Amino acid sequence: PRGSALSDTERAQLDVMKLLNVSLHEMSRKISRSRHCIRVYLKDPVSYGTS
DNA sequence: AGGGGGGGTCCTATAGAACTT
DNA sequence: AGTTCTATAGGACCCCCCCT
Repeated sequence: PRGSALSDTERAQLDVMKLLNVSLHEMSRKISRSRHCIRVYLKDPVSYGTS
């Protein structure tokens, strides 16, 4: 895609951050990733990588 | 028309795998 | 090293707030 897929770490952060109720926008800033990936992934982290 | 904050959409090249030399 | 492939990351464009 336009960028690399999410690393286990990145996705790991994302999981915690969500737990912390961080905002999408802050999340991106935090790990320098588009809201887009972040969004999609959190909507279903499992399904990520299933293609 | 900016900076900051929150949230969408959705086009579109390309990551990265599978393959072929 | 090149090919060929397509689901997907980027980020464009949108909505709404308030302000050194």
